[PDB]
Order: sequence, then structure tokens, then C-alpha cells
Amino acid sequence: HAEGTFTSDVSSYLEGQAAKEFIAWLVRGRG
Ligand SMILES: *C(=O)CC[C@H](NC(=O)CCCCCCCCCCCCCCC)C(=O)O
Repeated sequence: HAEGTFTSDVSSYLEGQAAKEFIAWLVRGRG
């Protein structure tokens, strides 16, 4: 019985992975 991945990911969600992933689209083809 062990814990799952979160202690680390909890620090990345602050920036947004999947969501913000879109920011790359606009920035890379929107002026
Ligand atoms: C994090 O990604 C949550 C944001 C969330 N999703 C979206 O906004 C989807 C984007 C579609 C809207 C049209 C694009 C405008 C985005 C511009 C934001 C600044 C990025 C520019 C970087 C140089 C939401 O809040 O709707």
C-alpha cells in the first residue's frame, strides 16, 4: 500500500498543463 503521484503534480497544476497547452497554439500562430 503506497501513495500516488500528486505531491509533485500539485506544484505543476498551478501553471496548467493540459489547459495552458493551448496557449502554445495562439502564441505559435496568432501574431
Ligand atoms: C488555462 O489554460 C485556462 C484558460 C482557459 N482556457 C482557455 O482560455 C482556452 C483558450 C481559448 C480562448 C482563445 C485564446 C485566447 C487565449 C489568450 C490567453 C493568453 C495567452 C497568450 C500568451 C502569449 C480559460 O480561462 O478559458
